[PDB]
Amino acid sequence: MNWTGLYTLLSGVNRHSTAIGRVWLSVIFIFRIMVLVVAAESVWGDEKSSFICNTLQPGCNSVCYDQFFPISHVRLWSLQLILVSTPALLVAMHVAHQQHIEKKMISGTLWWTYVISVVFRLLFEAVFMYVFYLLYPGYAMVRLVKCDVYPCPNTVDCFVSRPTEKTVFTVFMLAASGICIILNVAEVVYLIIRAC
Amino acid sequence: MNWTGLYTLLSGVNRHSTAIGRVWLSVIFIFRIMVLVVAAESVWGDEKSSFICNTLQPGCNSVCYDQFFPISHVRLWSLQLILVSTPALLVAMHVAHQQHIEKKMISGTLWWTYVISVVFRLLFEAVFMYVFYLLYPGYAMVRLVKCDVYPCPNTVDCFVSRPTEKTVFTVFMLAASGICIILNVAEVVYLIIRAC
Ligand SMILES: CC(C)CCC[C@@H](C)[C@H]1CC[C@H]2[C@@H]3CC=C4C[C@@H](O)CC[C@]4(C)[C@H]3CC[C@]12C
Ligand SMILES: CC(C)CCC[C@@H](C)[C@H]1CC[C@H]2[C@@H]3CC=C4C[C@@H](O)CC[C@]4(C)[C@H]3CC[C@]12C
Repeated sequence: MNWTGLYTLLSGVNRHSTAIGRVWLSVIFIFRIMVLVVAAESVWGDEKSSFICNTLQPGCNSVCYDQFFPISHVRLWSLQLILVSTPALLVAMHVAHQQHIEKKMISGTLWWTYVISVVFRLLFEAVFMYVFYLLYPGYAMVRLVKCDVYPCPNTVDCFVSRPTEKTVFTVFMLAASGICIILNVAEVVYLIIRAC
Repeated sequence: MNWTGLYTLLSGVNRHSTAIGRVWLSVIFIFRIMVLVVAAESVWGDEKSSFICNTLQPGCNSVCYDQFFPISHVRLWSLQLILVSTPALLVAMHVAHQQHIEKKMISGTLWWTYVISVVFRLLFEAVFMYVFYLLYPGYAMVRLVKCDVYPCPNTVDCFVSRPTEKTVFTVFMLAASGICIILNVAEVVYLIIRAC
């Protein structure tokens, strides 16, 4: 777990990444993973089991939970991290492949593919930010929700588990994601400026 | 409870009633009352409380019982006895009123009103027989019924209490009612024949 080994691993052995991309982006990425790990099973572990509705209708609990939580926040963030990390993984594999072929026997190609990688990383961050806004308007969760989907008769009151703690972690993850967007834009601008 | 007192009470102090109307009709009427008394609270006492359906839907028990038993057999027979007994009560009151006014101070009127009374008694018997057939086709009740009325989901199985015992008493009451119809027709025919 040598510091130089961890730095080499996270940097992806890329010769075009700048200081921000090799230090700040990696740290914020680690921060999001650690927050997600400590908050996934602990806070969102009983999201559905503890979800109850004030009714005697069989199946109203499950249908109301599905109505109000089409996809859990933890899974949404997990997908966001995987999708955001994919272009970095592709660049690392491409660099390793180039090292392999040159050992068996370019700089502009590496520069261009890195820039495209950062652009796609920024694009994925923006898309997931918009999707999160679309599914869950606002940032705070409420204790009581009004559910009227079939088979629930009329409108029933359903209660969410730990809405305040989930709100706190939602703010943390959203703030970290916003910082990643800002750093990605700065990285793109810095690369373009240095290219001239 | 002197026998002559009971006979005078049941006959209605009528001078036109024949032997069948004063003996057989009264006995069958007493028979129906006694059968109804012993079978009302004992057999049909738990008709709704013991009625259960194989479902978790709240309210499906009550709605299914109402669907399959719009009116209980005991109440239907109770109404039949009251309605059948009404023309006899009217004739008895009219006879008493005539006695009252003559004491204060006709035979054809008494004869005609008695004949009309028997005709209406026969008519009420026939109507209730038809209504019983209309609400409960056949004579035997079944242990299991298929109920699909709202709010019950799809079709549910509901179970009736004491369907065999209720079937036995249904046959008894129906047979007694049929005998009353036959005796009433015989009474009308005999009166018409004797009138000539
Ligand atoms: C600058 C930032 C974005 C760098 C992010 C680096 C991420 C994308 C890289 C760094 C090291 C990578 C890991 C290296 C090895 C493995 C083992 C493999 O069997 C599963 C994937 C897994 C666990 C990789 C997941 C992606 C990973 C964590
Ligand atoms: C030949 C057949 C049909 C005769 C039938 C006689 C029936 C209709 C008559 C005979 C005596 C009557 C009862 C005489 C007195 C009373 C008391 C009153 O406060 C309520 C009704 C009640 C209880 C009457 C109900 C009707 C009754 C039972």
